[PDB]
Amino acid sequence: GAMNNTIINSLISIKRSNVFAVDSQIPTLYMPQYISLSGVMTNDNQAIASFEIRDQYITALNHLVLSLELPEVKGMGRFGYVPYVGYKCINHVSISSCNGVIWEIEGEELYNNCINNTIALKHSGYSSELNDISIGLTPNDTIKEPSTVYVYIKTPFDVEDTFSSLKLSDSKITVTVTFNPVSDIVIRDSSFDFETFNKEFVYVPELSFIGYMVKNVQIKPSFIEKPRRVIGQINQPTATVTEVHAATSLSVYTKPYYGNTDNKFISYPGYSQDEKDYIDAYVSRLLDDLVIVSDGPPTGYPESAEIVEVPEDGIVSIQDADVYVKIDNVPDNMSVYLHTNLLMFGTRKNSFIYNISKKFSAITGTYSDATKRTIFAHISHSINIIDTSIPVSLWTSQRNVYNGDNRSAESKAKDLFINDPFIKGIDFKNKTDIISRLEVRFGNDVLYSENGPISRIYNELLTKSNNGTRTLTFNFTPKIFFRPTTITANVSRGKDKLSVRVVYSTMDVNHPIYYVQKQLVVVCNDLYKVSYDQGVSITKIM
Amino acid sequence: GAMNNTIINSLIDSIKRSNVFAVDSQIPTLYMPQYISLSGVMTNNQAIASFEIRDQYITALNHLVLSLELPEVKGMGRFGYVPYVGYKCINHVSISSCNGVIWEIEGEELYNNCINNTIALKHSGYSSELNDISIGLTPNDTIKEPSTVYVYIKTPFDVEDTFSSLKLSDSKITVTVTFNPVSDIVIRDSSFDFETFNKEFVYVPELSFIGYMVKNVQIKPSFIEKPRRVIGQINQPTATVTEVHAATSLSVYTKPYYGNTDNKFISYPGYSQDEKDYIDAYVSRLLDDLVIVSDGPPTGYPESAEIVEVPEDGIVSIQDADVYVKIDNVPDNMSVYLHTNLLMFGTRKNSFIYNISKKFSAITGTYSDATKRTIFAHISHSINIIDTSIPVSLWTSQRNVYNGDNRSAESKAKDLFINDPFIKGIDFKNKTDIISRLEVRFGNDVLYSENGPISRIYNELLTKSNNGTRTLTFNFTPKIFFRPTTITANVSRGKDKLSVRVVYSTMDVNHPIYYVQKQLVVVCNDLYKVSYDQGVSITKIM
Amino acid sequence: IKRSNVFAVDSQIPTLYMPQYISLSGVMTNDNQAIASFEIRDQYITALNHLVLSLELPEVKGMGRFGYVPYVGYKCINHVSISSCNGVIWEIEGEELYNNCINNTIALKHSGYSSELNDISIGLTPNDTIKEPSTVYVYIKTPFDVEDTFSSLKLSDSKITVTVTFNPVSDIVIRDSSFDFETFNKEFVYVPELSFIGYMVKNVQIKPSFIEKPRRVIGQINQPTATVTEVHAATSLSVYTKPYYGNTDNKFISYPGYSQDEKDYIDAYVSRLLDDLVIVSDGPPTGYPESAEIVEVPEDGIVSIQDADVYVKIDNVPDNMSVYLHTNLLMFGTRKNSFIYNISKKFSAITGTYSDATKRTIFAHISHSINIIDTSIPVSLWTSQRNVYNGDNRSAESKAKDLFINDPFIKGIDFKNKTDIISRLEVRFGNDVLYSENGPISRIYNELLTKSNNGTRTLTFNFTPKIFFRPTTITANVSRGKDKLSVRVVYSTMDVNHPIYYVQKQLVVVCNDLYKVSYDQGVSITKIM
Ligand SMILES: CO[C@H]1/C=C/O[C@@]2(C)Oc3c(C)c(O)c4c(O)c(c5c(nc6cc(C)ccn65)c4c3C2=O)NC(=O)/C(C)=C\C=C\[C@H](C)[C@H](O)[C@@H](C)[C@@H](O)[C@@H](C)[C@H](OC(C)=O)[C@@H]1C
Repeated sequence: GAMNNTIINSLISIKRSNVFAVDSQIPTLYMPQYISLSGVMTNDNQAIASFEIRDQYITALNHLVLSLELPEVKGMGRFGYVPYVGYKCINHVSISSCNGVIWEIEGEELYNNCINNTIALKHSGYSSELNDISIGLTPNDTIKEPSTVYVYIKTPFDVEDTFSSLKLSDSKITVTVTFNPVSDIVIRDSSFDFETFNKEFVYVPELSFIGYMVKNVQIKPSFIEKPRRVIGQINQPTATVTEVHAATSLSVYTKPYYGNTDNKFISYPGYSQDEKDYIDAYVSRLLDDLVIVSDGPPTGYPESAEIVEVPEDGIVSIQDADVYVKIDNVPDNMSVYLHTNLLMFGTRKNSFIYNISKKFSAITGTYSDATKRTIFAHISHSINIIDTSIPVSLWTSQRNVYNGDNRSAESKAKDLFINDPFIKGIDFKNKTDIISRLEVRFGNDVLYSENGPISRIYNELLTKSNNGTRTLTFNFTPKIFFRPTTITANVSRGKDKLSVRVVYSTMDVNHPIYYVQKQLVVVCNDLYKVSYDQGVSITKIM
Repeated sequence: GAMNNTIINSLIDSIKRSNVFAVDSQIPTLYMPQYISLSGVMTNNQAIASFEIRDQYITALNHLVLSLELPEVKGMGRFGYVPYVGYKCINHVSISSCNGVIWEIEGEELYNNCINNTIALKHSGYSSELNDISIGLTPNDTIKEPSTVYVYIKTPFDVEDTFSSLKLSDSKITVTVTFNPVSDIVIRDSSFDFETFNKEFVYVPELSFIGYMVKNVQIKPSFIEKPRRVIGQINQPTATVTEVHAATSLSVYTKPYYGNTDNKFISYPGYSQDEKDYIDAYVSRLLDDLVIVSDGPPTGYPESAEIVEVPEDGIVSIQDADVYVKIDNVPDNMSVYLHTNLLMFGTRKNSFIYNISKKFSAITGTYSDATKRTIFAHISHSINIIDTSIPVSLWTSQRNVYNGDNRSAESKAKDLFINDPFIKGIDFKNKTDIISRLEVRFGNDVLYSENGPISRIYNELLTKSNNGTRTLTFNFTPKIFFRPTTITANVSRGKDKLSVRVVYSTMDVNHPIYYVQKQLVVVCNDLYKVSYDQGVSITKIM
Repeated sequence: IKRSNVFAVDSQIPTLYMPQYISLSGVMTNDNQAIASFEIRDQYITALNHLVLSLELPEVKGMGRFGYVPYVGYKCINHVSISSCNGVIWEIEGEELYNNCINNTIALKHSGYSSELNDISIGLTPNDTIKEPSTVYVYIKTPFDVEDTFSSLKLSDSKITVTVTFNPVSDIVIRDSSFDFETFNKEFVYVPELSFIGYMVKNVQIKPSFIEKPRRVIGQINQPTATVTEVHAATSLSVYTKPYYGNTDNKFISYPGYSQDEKDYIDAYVSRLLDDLVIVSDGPPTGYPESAEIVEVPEDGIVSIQDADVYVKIDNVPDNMSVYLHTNLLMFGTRKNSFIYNISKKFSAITGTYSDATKRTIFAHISHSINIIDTSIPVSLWTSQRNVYNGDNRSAESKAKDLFINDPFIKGIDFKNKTDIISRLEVRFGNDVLYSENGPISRIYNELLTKSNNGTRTLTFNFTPKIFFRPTTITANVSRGKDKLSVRVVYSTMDVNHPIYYVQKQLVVVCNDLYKVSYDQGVSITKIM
């Protein structure tokens, strides 16, 4: 009939496993409930939220979600939230019992664990409404409407759902959330009254979790991976994690330190977070001053600026670099001018110069008589992600022989303070790999060494993530159903620590990014045993 | 050698260890799969397709895929299919045996179950060829070329492939598919001859499934989740699901009711389905009438229209709202005009007014002498997804004291009839969350209550979906291999019904969306036991 | 009542092991095809999985247009073979490895998918840098990765040799005539390094496993049949089409670069044609063949090319100049009294503004009917013997901008594999019809079951969980002649006056044969029969 004759003839003693039917096992009798709790706020006057979970009927819990009520932002100036605002709010999270800390994570590490989860990232705050830079005109004008963001606190209790869930029978569980200053989660200009905003802003958190009421629970001991972070000394290529006895993994990455700067940047693309989006935003900001259509030489620029009239030929020569500038519908009384030194950096008076005007090759557009502006059609340039990641301070630094920032006062007023706590590398997109070589030593012996980021490639492949780190995985054994595979220590032979040594690729000293400080971050996942005898407790595997 | 000495020494016995590097290859049940396609029996007012599966060699089946041959669309006017046309075709699907209905789903619920599946959605019809609004010029001009769409009928028999598959214990399985009217799956204008199209259109279905010929099948009873929806009365914040005895989940969402309207809308973005795409399409449609370049006052607009000449400063004042309009290359004989009341709403003669022209702040462009039209460069506006989702009827409703629709006859002729059966909320993107509070009661007692959509956040996280609903999950136990965890009823205490009560957000009476009728939809997944003794049969768990 | 514990689990003690990421430099050998050999012999390397081949791409200096094919790393691979002293354990053809990784976005990005690598860069001076040196990572997906440590290739004190055969550099490069490929081909050398996750296992308990080995068969040019012989235990059978560009110079009018969407391919083509399609000139335009029919646009704006009307309106046109439309830019016809495929007719509206400063036409909006097929027509077919007309009426400037595309993994008849050219599929086991279809329902099931947007007409026989079970296979009957799989397709009929009708097709049939992995006295595989 419907089945082909060749198949029916091929089919129509050996022990065979049933693949078409299964005995439906009766599970443990339980009832789940989505429980939300309001916390206790406390105040370096850091904001701390405490959530106490104690209920006879709450037998187990998993899937922690922290909601945050972002207030209405009213006033004058430019304002916007950092992408994934909710995760950036978190400085530290700790789940503890009467016997102490059961599990804890640093804000950045929780974000790193959720970077592959698109849904969790969108929930935490990723919209044009939240992340684009909105402007307030009147002192009562609404810049940002109030919104609620949801931060998924990924814990090891979620790995195998009910099986991995944190059991809390006859024990009090306290979820403590430490918040980063509101400065970190906000991108604003000088016009914005941050002083008042910081005073008026208050974190409004509410912890939600999936609670389980289990009838006659059969609690058995489990294993947990607890992350440990070590941040090296400023620009130092070495960091050491002490007392390493049973580690499942070791992650190594770099972070920029903007202490020597005012955290002000020329441009920000807002919601659009692609590398091209960052570059286009920068080009757009520079173009206002780069090509000027004026009646006689342009005014409102520093004496230091070298604004040159574009010849009939269209080509302007800034040293070896040629810039083709051709604007249409230019009035008979006006000429086309090019700012030949918009941003320039040099450590010596007659040496190499890093000039941003030289990074442009062709600028075409049409002058609008109605709006008295220049509408740019096509731009041919060599601007990179690093250029957009240079803090304004480094252009006007003492290392610079030249003035540095030759932009108009109008353009300089549009600069934005960016204090994102989770920036990696030396650029906003973490594009540039500054680690030339990695060395990992377990005790005094070399555990691993690499010249290329092959550990990052394996991390990206194995975790199915596009934003991985140089990670050394020691556990390839299935989680929850097995005791994780760990590096075994030998205290007697001094093999009880992990020492990381990197070799940073050095930059040109005449390039402003050379002066961006670096920090080596080393993350270690230590193995602990969860014991439930007389309350919940953890014990370090040694 | 290749392995580091520190590792070699660390390893080079007493404890019992599970083999993680090898496994005993289990011999499976002897079977042979086959992709079987069947032509059905068409019945009619609603189109019904019946597919009879009766074969001794077809032991089990799963993965139902319904194919649909869409005809060539010839004639005059604007025409396009709704996105994911194939799913929108479906009104109801039912898999039944001689012992009755085994499993059934409402068209919208099948779509909601597949909303996270990008592949299944693309297969059902998501292309510029199908969804963009094409125009026919001559009565024989081809608007749409014939195409075939594939609708994946996701059933509980697919969860664990061969293990979950529907077994055919020498029984006749009848797959019944009820189709929605062709009006629902089509977006057209007044120019399109729908009358003839509706008469000429016929659903051409073909049911495909993966059939399995199993040698010596060992059938065991299984469990199934059957969905049951309840739609509450027009503009009512309550709905009750009766005879709830064993439920695995409960979903709650809103649907708009467009009965009081002609289902006509000003704009549609076509294939491009982003929120910005919907907004841009609307702005584009309004701009034709909003800014006019004419020799003297513009003509072809109602007497009710207040078209004002743009002054030398460029700013036009519509009450408190200021509109900056500056067009380049305007001929000496012509002037720039702004329609100050393109679309307006009001309930009283001298109260608040919702004017779409006020929603604009800046309009810049250049007049093209060659095409005699205005090419808009940049638009600064406050137009939202709700504005685009307002049916034209509401602008010209009796409630409105003003005329309402002050557009040109040209613009009004371009309006499109949208009858998508799966619209949620009050806008085309289901952006606006109109549920301010949710209350779910099991009898007299409150089972669950929320002020924020935390149940929607959990649904989105747990299902890895970007388009979730406020869902209460009671079953966190692995499917197929276990009896699902259900909310247990108490008939004696009157706890055998689920009552849902919402608190809708209060809107302004001078805003046309206030008059968009709402309907509360509550979906319940009831647990049933699949019995194979003397044919396939289902029994409600009570 | 007896209940299964769903809230707790006995944490099983695993096999004592220690993993290590091991990288190895190979031995290069030279139809003078480049071959890299990697010898893995270590007493302490007990097992291995997750093979990643790194490639150091050199600095490209010189003149002309140059760019790498998307996912350059995968396209470099012609064949990969993992073998022991007992012979080949597992092997795959370059295209099949790519097809197995097409659903993996991460692996694809690693192999080379960037604006830096895939956009078409231009070199102006003989020392100008076209492309900066870069390193690409190719994930060699093997059956040893399916269940991580459980599926891993065990090395029972045996020598494992990973052999990688490389495709010519011509395949992975998109270049113009201006680019000195002759010198580039001589100077280019593949620089590979094989990485894998090695495992040192204390007291390993090796048990025999099962492996699926892919076998492809390519049919003769324009033959709708292909047969896979000695089929005894197959888990799946994939059927697809590949274009053959032997009868062409592999030159194409346009390429979109990094932007790989269907619209991106179309927009790139429209952009290339627009330079010649609408001309603003002082008197009739020059520099075009005599065959070209460039017509002046009337005051009305509408130009009539037969039944097709083209609205052309350019702003700020000088008083001494007029707007001209090329009414036959690219045309094809088999007879002088037949239907004509004219690319100029595929346009309905062209609007723009003439820039006096740059002496150029800046196009604002284009209304056209150009498709993915149009963008996939090799230039050779426009100037084909079958065409009674000239064919390519473009300027010499436009013709010089054409790019040589030799991507080895092109499927169907278009660059996006959009057009389905199989009207009917017939699969025969022996001489009896095993499966037959009129629609690509096997492709729909493949796309659904594998969660891939780029599937093939695949017949899956194994729906049993991998590694933990012996795979379900189509059982053969040699006595009844049922020991071969014969595929017969019916190609979808195309119009003879459309240039794409002349694209030579090749039927590709892939069979996954079941083998048993034996570890007694070294690693060995045995074909299940
Ligand atoms: C969701 O499907 C599950 C099925 C449960 O019901 C049973 C009765 O049917 C099985 C089928 C059909 C199987 O193929 C296996 C299986 O291959 C199996 C299993 C199973 N149960 C196990 C329990 C433990 C403690 C360890 C290993 N286990 C197992 C089970 C069952 O327990 N595992 C093994 O045989 C081997 C050799 C190794 C380890 C495999 C890891 C531990 C699993 O893949 C694990 C991560 C997990 O996915 C599974 C244990 C699954 O269980 C859960 C809760 O996730 C099962 C595949």
